Amino acid sequence: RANTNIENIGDGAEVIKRTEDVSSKKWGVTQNVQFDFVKDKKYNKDALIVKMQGFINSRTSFSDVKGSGYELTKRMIWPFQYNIGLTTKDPNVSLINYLPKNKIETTDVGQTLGYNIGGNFQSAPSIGGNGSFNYSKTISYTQKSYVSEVDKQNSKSVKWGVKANEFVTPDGKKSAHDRYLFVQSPNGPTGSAREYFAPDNQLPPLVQSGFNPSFITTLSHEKGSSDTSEFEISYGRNLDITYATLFPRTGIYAERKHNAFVNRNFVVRYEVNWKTHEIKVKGHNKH
Ligand SMILES: [Cl-]
Repeated sequence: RANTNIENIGDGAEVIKRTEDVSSKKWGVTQNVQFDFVKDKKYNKDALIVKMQGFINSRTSFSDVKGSGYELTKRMIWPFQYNIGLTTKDPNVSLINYLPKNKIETTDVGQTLGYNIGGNFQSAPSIGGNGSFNYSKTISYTQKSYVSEVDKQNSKSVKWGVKANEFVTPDGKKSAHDRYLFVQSPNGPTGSAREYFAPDNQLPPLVQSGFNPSFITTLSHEKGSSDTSEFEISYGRNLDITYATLFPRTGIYAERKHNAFVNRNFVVRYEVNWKTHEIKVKGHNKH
Protein backbone atom coordinates (compact mmCIF):
# COMPACT_ATOMS: atom_id res chain seq x y z
CA ARG A 1 0.00 0.00 0.00
CA ALA A 2 2.99 2.36 0.52
CA ASN A 3 3.60 2.68 -3.25
CA THR A 4 -0.10 3.51 -3.87
CA ASN A 5 -1.58 7.02 -3.46
CA ILE A 6 -4.22 6.45 -0.76
CA GLU A 7 -6.05 9.14 1.20
CA ASN A 8 -7.79 8.33 4.48
CA ILE A 9 -11.10 10.26 4.34
CA GLY A 10 -12.61 9.14 7.67
CA ASP A 11 -13.56 6.03 9.64
CA GLY A 12 -13.71 2.99 7.39
CA ALA A 13 -13.18 5.02 4.20
CA GLU A 14 -10.35 5.89 1.88
CA VAL A 15 -9.70 6.95 -1.70
CA ILE A 16 -7.27 5.06 -3.96
CA LYS A 17 -5.94 7.42 -6.61
CA ARG A 18 -4.79 6.29 -10.05
CA THR A 19 -3.81 8.23 -13.16
CA GLU A 20 -3.29 7.59 -16.84
CA ASP A 21 -1.79 9.88 -19.47
CA VAL A 22 -2.47 8.96 -23.10
CA SER A 23 -1.65 11.26 -26.02
CA SER A 24 -2.02 11.11 -29.78
CA LYS A 25 0.11 13.33 -32.00
CA LYS A 26 -2.19 12.37 -34.97
CA TRP A 27 -5.31 13.68 -33.23
CA GLY A 28 -3.59 16.51 -31.33
CA VAL A 29 -4.94 15.35 -27.99
CA THR A 30 -3.69 14.51 -24.53
CA GLN A 31 -5.90 12.76 -22.01
CA ASN A 32 -4.59 13.32 -18.43
CA VAL A 33 -7.16 11.34 -16.50
CA GLN A 34 -7.50 10.78 -12.74
CA PHE A 35 -9.46 7.78 -11.44
CA ASP A 36 -10.28 7.87 -7.75
CA PHE A 37 -11.79 4.78 -6.13
CA VAL A 38 -14.04 5.57 -3.20
CA LYS A 39 -13.64 2.72 -0.72
CA ASP A 40 -16.24 3.06 2.01
CA LYS A 41 -17.28 0.18 4.24
CA LYS A 42 -20.63 2.01 4.80
CA TYR A 43 -21.54 2.29 1.10
CA ASN A 44 -22.82 -0.88 -0.69
CA LYS A 45 -21.40 0.24 -4.04
CA ASP A 46 -18.02 0.85 -5.50
CA ALA A 47 -17.52 4.34 -7.02
CA LEU A 48 -14.84 5.66 -9.36
CA ILE A 49 -14.62 9.45 -9.65
CA VAL A 50 -13.12 10.11 -13.09
CA LYS A 51 -11.61 13.56 -13.67
CA MET A 52 -10.84 14.32 -17.29
CA GLN A 53 -8.08 16.87 -17.97
CA GLY A 54 -5.49 17.27 -20.76
CA PHE A 55 -5.47 19.15 -24.03
CA ILE A 56 -7.30 19.27 -27.30
CA ASN A 57 -5.39 21.14 -30.03
CA SER A 58 -7.56 23.69 -31.88
CA ARG A 59 -6.09 22.42 -35.20
CA THR A 60 -6.69 25.95 -36.53
CA SER A 61 -5.04 26.47 -39.90
CA PHE A 62 -4.95 28.95 -42.78
CA SER A 63 -4.36 27.78 -46.33
CA ASP A 64 -4.68 28.46 -50.02
CA VAL A 65 -7.54 26.81 -51.90
CA LYS A 66 -6.10 24.90 -54.87
CA GLY A 67 -7.87 24.72 -58.23
CA SER A 68 -9.20 26.86 -61.09
CA GLY A 69 -11.48 29.67 -59.94
CA TYR A 70 -10.22 29.44 -56.31
CA GLU A 71 -7.00 31.51 -56.88
CA LEU A 72 -8.37 34.38 -54.78
CA THR A 73 -9.97 32.17 -52.09
CA LYS A 74 -8.32 31.39 -48.74
CA ARG A 75 -9.46 28.95 -46.03
CA MET A 76 -9.42 29.10 -42.23
CA ILE A 77 -10.21 25.83 -40.46
CA TRP A 78 -11.08 26.33 -36.77
CA PRO A 79 -12.85 24.52 -33.91
CA PHE A 80 -16.51 25.36 -33.51
CA GLN A 81 -16.86 22.82 -30.65
CA TYR A 82 -14.72 20.74 -28.34
CA ASN A 83 -16.11 17.30 -27.52
CA ILE A 84 -15.50 15.50 -24.21
CA GLY A 85 -17.34 12.28 -23.38
CA LEU A 86 -17.26 9.07 -21.42
CA THR A 87 -19.28 6.04 -22.43
CA THR A 88 -19.86 2.57 -20.93
CA LYS A 89 -21.80 -0.49 -22.34
CA ASP A 90 -21.14 -3.03 -19.52
CA PRO A 91 -24.36 -3.77 -17.61
CA ASN A 92 -22.28 -3.78 -14.40
CA VAL A 93 -21.56 -0.03 -14.44
CA SER A 94 -23.51 3.19 -14.60
CA LEU A 95 -22.88 6.93 -14.30
CA ILE A 96 -24.32 8.57 -11.14
CA ASN A 97 -23.11 12.17 -11.43
CA TYR A 98 -21.39 14.51 -13.82
CA LEU A 99 -19.84 17.98 -13.67
CA PRO A 100 -20.72 20.43 -15.05
CA LYS A 101 -24.28 19.18 -14.67
CA ASN A 102 -25.94 22.18 -16.38
CA LYS A 103 -25.13 24.62 -19.19
CA ILE A 104 -22.53 27.16 -18.11
CA GLU A 105 -21.68 30.31 -20.09
CA THR A 106 -19.17 32.11 -17.80
CA THR A 107 -15.61 32.54 -19.11
CA ASP A 108 -14.30 30.63 -16.08
CA VAL A 109 -15.82 27.36 -14.92
CA GLY A 110 -15.00 26.16 -11.42
CA GLN A 111 -17.08 23.48 -9.67
CA THR A 112 -16.84 20.86 -6.90
CA LEU A 113 -18.02 17.29 -6.41
CA GLY A 114 -18.18 16.35 -2.73
CA TYR A 115 -18.50 12.93 -1.06
CA ASN A 116 -19.67 12.12 2.46
CA ILE A 117 -19.39 8.65 4.02
CA GLY A 118 -22.40 6.42 3.36
CA GLY A 119 -22.60 6.94 -0.44
CA ASN A 120 -23.47 10.64 -0.49
CA PHE A 121 -22.44 12.81 -3.41
CA GLN A 122 -23.17 16.48 -3.89
CA SER A 123 -22.08 19.09 -6.41
CA ALA A 124 -21.87 22.87 -6.52
CA PRO A 125 -20.99 25.19 -9.46
CA SER A 126 -18.35 26.91 -7.33
CA ILE A 127 -14.99 26.16 -5.63
CA GLY A 128 -14.39 26.83 -1.92
CA GLY A 129 -17.95 27.24 -0.66
CA ASN A 130 -17.85 24.06 1.44
CA GLY A 131 -15.71 22.38 4.15
CA SER A 132 -18.23 19.63 5.16
CA PHE A 133 -17.15 16.86 2.75
CA ASN A 134 -15.12 13.75 3.58
CA TYR A 135 -13.57 14.02 0.08
CA SER A 136 -13.88 16.41 -2.81
CA LYS A 137 -12.68 16.85 -6.37
CA THR A 138 -12.89 20.07 -8.40
CA ILE A 139 -12.97 21.05 -12.07
CA SER A 140 -11.55 24.27 -13.46
CA TYR A 141 -11.30 25.54 -17.01
CA THR A 142 -11.47 28.73 -19.06
CA GLN A 143 -13.63 28.95 -22.19
CA LYS A 144 -13.50 32.60 -23.35
CA SER A 145 -16.13 33.16 -26.12
CA TYR A 146 -17.45 29.57 -25.76
CA VAL A 147 -20.20 27.96 -23.69
CA SER A 148 -20.49 24.49 -22.16
CA GLU A 149 -23.52 22.29 -22.64
CA VAL A 150 -24.38 18.76 -21.65
CA ASP A 151 -25.14 17.28 -25.09
CA LYS A 152 -25.95 13.85 -23.73
CA GLN A 153 -26.40 12.38 -20.31
CA ASN A 154 -27.85 9.09 -19.21
CA SER A 155 -26.95 6.13 -17.00
CA LYS A 156 -24.38 4.85 -19.54
CA SER A 157 -22.80 7.93 -21.09
CA VAL A 158 -22.13 11.62 -20.79
CA LYS A 159 -21.00 14.11 -23.44
CA TRP A 160 -20.14 17.77 -23.08
CA GLY A 161 -19.86 20.21 -25.93
CA VAL A 162 -17.80 23.41 -25.41
CA LYS A 163 -19.12 25.49 -28.29
CA ALA A 164 -18.27 28.79 -29.95
CA ASN A 165 -20.75 31.46 -28.82
CA GLU A 166 -19.84 35.16 -29.11
CA PHE A 167 -16.59 36.94 -29.94
CA VAL A 168 -15.05 40.38 -29.38
CA THR A 169 -14.20 41.82 -32.80
CA PRO A 170 -12.86 45.26 -34.03
CA ASP A 171 -16.43 46.05 -35.24
CA GLY A 172 -18.10 44.86 -31.98
CA LYS A 173 -19.49 41.55 -30.67
CA LYS A 174 -20.10 38.89 -33.33
CA SER A 175 -22.08 35.65 -33.16
CA ALA A 176 -20.25 32.32 -33.63
CA HIS A 177 -22.54 31.82 -36.70
CA ASP A 178 -21.61 35.12 -38.43
CA ARG A 179 -20.04 34.08 -41.76
CA TYR A 180 -17.70 37.13 -41.54
CA LEU A 181 -16.31 36.06 -38.12
CA PHE A 182 -12.47 36.18 -38.35
CA VAL A 183 -12.50 37.49 -41.95
CA GLN A 184 -10.53 40.59 -42.96
CA SER A 185 -9.21 42.29 -46.08
CA PRO A 186 -5.49 41.41 -46.36
CA ASN A 187 -2.82 44.17 -46.28
CA GLY A 188 0.74 42.77 -46.16
CA PRO A 189 2.84 40.81 -48.65
CA THR A 190 4.26 37.60 -46.93
CA GLY A 191 2.26 34.32 -46.40
CA SER A 192 -0.93 35.67 -47.93
CA ALA A 193 -3.54 33.07 -46.65
CA ARG A 194 -2.97 34.06 -42.99
CA GLU A 195 -3.54 37.74 -43.82
CA TYR A 196 -7.16 37.14 -44.91
CA PHE A 197 -8.06 36.26 -41.29
CA ALA A 198 -8.07 38.03 -37.89
CA PRO A 199 -4.63 38.20 -36.28
CA ASP A 200 -3.74 36.07 -33.26
CA ASN A 201 -4.36 38.94 -30.76
CA GLN A 202 -8.05 38.89 -31.82
CA LEU A 203 -8.35 35.05 -31.61
CA PRO A 204 -9.20 33.76 -28.12
CA PRO A 205 -7.26 30.75 -26.75
CA LEU A 206 -9.89 28.18 -27.76
CA VAL A 207 -9.50 29.31 -31.40
CA GLN A 208 -5.79 30.07 -31.44
CA SER A 209 -4.41 27.25 -29.32
CA GLY A 210 -6.81 24.68 -27.95
CA PHE A 211 -8.82 23.64 -24.94
CA ASN A 212 -7.69 22.32 -21.52
CA PRO A 213 -10.69 20.24 -20.39
CA SER A 214 -11.65 19.66 -16.78
CA PHE A 215 -14.74 17.44 -16.38
CA ILE A 216 -15.93 14.79 -13.93
CA THR A 217 -18.22 11.80 -13.95
CA THR A 218 -18.61 9.09 -11.32
CA LEU A 219 -18.95 5.43 -12.30
CA SER A 220 -21.02 3.22 -9.99
CA HIS A 221 -20.66 -0.56 -9.57
CA GLU A 222 -22.48 -2.97 -7.27
CA LYS A 223 -20.00 -4.64 -4.89
CA GLY A 224 -20.08 -8.28 -5.82
CA SER A 225 -20.94 -7.78 -9.53
CA SER A 226 -18.08 -8.74 -12.03
CA ASP A 227 -14.54 -7.52 -11.31
CA THR A 228 -13.95 -5.27 -14.29
CA SER A 229 -15.66 -2.72 -16.52
CA GLU A 230 -14.54 -1.08 -19.73
CA PHE A 231 -15.34 2.50 -20.69
CA GLU A 232 -14.25 4.90 -23.40
CA ILE A 233 -13.17 8.52 -23.03
CA SER A 234 -13.37 10.62 -26.15
CA TYR A 235 -11.74 14.07 -26.56
CA GLY A 236 -11.86 16.01 -29.81
CA ARG A 237 -13.37 18.72 -31.86
CA ASN A 238 -15.76 19.73 -34.62
CA LEU A 239 -14.19 22.08 -37.14
CA ASP A 240 -15.76 24.77 -39.25
CA ILE A 241 -14.31 26.25 -42.41
CA THR A 242 -14.44 29.94 -43.23
CA TYR A 243 -13.68 30.76 -46.84
CA ALA A 244 -12.60 34.29 -47.81
CA THR A 245 -12.43 35.41 -51.44
CA LEU A 246 -10.95 38.74 -52.50
CA PHE A 247 -13.01 40.18 -55.39
CA PRO A 248 -11.30 42.93 -57.41
CA ARG A 249 -14.43 45.12 -57.65
CA THR A 250 -16.44 44.47 -54.43
CA GLY A 251 -13.81 43.44 -51.84
CA ILE A 252 -13.74 40.50 -49.39
CA TYR A 253 -16.50 37.85 -49.62
CA ALA A 254 -16.97 35.20 -46.91
CA GLU A 255 -18.73 31.83 -46.73
CA ARG A 256 -18.90 29.39 -43.84
CA LYS A 257 -19.10 25.63 -43.96
CA HIS A 258 -20.53 24.84 -40.54
CA ASN A 259 -19.81 21.36 -39.07
CA ALA A 260 -17.19 20.86 -41.81
CA PHE A 261 -15.39 18.10 -39.91
CA VAL A 262 -17.45 16.51 -37.12
CA ASN A 263 -16.19 14.27 -34.34
CA ARG A 264 -12.45 14.49 -35.02
CA ASN A 265 -11.92 12.66 -31.72
CA PHE A 266 -9.23 10.67 -29.96
CA VAL A 267 -10.93 7.77 -28.16
CA VAL A 268 -9.23 5.69 -25.48
CA ARG A 269 -10.71 2.51 -24.00
CA TYR A 270 -9.89 1.92 -20.33
CA GLU A 271 -10.60 -0.95 -17.98
CA VAL A 272 -11.33 -0.45 -14.29
CA ASN A 273 -10.71 -3.46 -12.04
CA TRP A 274 -12.99 -2.83 -9.03
CA LYS A 275 -11.43 -5.71 -7.04
CA THR A 276 -7.74 -4.76 -7.44
CA HIS A 277 -8.42 -0.95 -7.71
CA GLU A 278 -6.45 -0.70 -10.90
CA ILE A 279 -6.88 1.03 -14.25
CA LYS A 280 -5.46 -0.18 -17.58
CA VAL A 281 -5.47 1.19 -21.12
CA LYS A 282 -7.09 -1.42 -23.41
CA GLY A 283 -7.13 0.30 -26.78
CA HIS A 284 -7.40 3.55 -28.67
CA ASN A 285 -7.86 4.96 -32.17
CA LYS A 286 -4.32 6.41 -32.64
CA HIS A 287 -4.18 4.45 -35.94
CL1 LIG B 1 -8.27 16.93 -36.84
